[PDB]
Amino acid sequence: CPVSSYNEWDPLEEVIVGRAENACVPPFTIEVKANTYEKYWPFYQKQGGHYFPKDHLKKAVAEIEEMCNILKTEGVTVRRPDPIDWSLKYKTPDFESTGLYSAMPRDILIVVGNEIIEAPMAWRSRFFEYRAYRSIIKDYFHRGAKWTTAPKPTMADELYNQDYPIHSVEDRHKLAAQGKFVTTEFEPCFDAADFIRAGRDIFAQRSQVTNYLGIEWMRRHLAPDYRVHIISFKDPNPMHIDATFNIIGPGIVLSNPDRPCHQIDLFKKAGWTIITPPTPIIPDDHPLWMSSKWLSMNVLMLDEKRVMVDANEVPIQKMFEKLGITTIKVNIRNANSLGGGFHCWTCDVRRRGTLQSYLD
Amino acid sequence: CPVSSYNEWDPLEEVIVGRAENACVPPFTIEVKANTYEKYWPFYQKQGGHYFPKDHLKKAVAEIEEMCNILKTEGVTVRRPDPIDWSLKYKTPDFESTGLYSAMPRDILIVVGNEIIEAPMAWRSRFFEYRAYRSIIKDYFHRGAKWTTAPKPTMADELYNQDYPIHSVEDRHKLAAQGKFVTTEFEPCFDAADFIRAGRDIFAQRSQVTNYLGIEWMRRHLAPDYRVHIISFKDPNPMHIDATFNIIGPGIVLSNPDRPCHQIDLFKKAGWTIITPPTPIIPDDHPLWMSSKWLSMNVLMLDEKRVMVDANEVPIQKMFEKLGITTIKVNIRNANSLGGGFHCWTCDVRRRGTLQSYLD
Repeated sequence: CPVSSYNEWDPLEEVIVGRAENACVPPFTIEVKANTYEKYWPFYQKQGGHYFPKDHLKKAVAEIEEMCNILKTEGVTVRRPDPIDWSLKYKTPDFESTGLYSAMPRDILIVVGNEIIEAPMAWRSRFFEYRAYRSIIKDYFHRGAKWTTAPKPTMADELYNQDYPIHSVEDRHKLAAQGKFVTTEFEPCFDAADFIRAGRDIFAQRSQVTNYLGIEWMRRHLAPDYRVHIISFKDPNPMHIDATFNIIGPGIVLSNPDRPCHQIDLFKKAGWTIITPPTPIIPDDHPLWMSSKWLSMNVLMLDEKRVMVDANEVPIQKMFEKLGITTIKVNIRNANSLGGGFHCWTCDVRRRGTLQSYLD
Repeated sequence: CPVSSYNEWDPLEEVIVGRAENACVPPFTIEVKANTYEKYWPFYQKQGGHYFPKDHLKKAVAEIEEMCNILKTEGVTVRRPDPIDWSLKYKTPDFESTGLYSAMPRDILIVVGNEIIEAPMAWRSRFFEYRAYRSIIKDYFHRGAKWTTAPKPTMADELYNQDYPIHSVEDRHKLAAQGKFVTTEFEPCFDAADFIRAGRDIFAQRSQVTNYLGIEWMRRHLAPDYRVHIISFKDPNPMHIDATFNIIGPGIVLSNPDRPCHQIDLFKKAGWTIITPPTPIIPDDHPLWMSSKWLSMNVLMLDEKRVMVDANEVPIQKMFEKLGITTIKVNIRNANSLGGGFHCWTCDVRRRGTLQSYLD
């Protein structure tokens, strides 16, 4: 029973940590454009199909190796995906593309109980990303874990709004207000990182890569043991929920001040403690090709009282400390450029604990 | 400027490939015993001074001829040592002995920049092994290359620990732990294969045939342009570093799972990718008179994306392929018996590239 995790905070025992090796800039297609900050469009336009800066990747490798050493020191068993060249171009009957990377296990794998679930993904450059984790998953399967792969999409043109106003306009907010994004409801699609666990209740957000059909698939597949709730936030470019609403303990959540939850009162009524972290201090000149500065709150809980947090983000370190939570500081400044913090770079496989309800 | 090579992976242009002709079983002296697996001691005891099985040598000749054809096909210029009868007994004022062979250019020649260096060797049966390569070296010299011969040892009794517990005991590990082997620090000695190149940094291991004095000689001779680092591994019978820690690209290394490096964190901190190859599939009944089954990882890089690998070792072929490295499969099963794989059987003379640092 190697696999067993019901939430984001029980005592961590086993985890999968991604790899920065051979990461490739994804081709600049509509869904990629819908996520890139204008600032990087020229980079994507010129670099697509090529590896991310090798000098930069090398620093990310060292940072993640250190993070793994600390995890082992903290008593956690660490697994790593297989090294793969992400530059290989593949062709399905629906499209052609080069790959991205396997840096973010959280984007593709979610563990609910004793079941490991492979998300379908929504990006053409991430269609074959599961290939890096199969050696690990088959081992868990042989050892008794349940293994599920959500329906892999065709990712044909119909899945995308080829005429999305990506070009800056921000009324994406209105569309967002309507639940209207770059991905249509043509077929189910989702990144696992758009789901966050709190025992019997899982919270999901409809985002640029996770559609209602995808959420309904998760809901139908997990019922009746788990309830999947849809929540929304003031956010014109969502992709993943863990740098917006990160649950760090039973009834305790970190809520991004810039992305307030429309259903916050549901949690206040449940007697939950909503904490708004201080702002990130990461330099504006440091390249964050895939996300926002909010990776600072993308922490990983080793247990209720131990949090792995970024070495450079002192203000948020202080916050945890005043709360009596021990801070394990690790520097992943360069790994951040690939699009993730601690929660994104990992996938908790086994946390010591039981299935409970925290919403009463 | 025929000679010019700074690492193990730049685009290969010229190479020297050894010969299996007239190879002789070396006399069974202490340094030979310290390298032979118990299984072969009777062979060495009865065959010493005689040619290796002629029927076996003939298959090795054919395999290496084919390997040379493929090298030419791959655009590489191939040079071969002069044919010599290795059975001739010679006598220095310090000892008497018959020779071995000139099958392994990597054991005696190392190219650093535009300089070709002849290692001193540490085996009495390899004292005059340089004679097979002089026609080639003089030609390069006439053409402008630098030529260096490290101090040839007397190889008197004082160079050897005549009371080394070779007879199986494995605490050779403790001695090994102390940097204590069959060769003393009486005078400098080394095989060039105990050094592996990565531009401005060269890594060396103190082994059964390479002593600290020998390493210090290389360090002093190459400074200040090159830095020679000493690294060690969990290995009770080292002789050569290329079937233990084979560097295959800038910041990429193949590390033998059975012989972990004590200084691995130095490389993880440099952001290097450490790959552990799958186990060899070579039959236990096939005679490997001079080494271990690990010849499988003793690959030769034609360039960063092309590797010459053994035809029979499918698992490691697959590994390179998932990494996007094209595999050039050649069968050298019988040549393996002489003690080497592709890296050992060759000496890269010219690789298209410049002197760089890869350790930052």
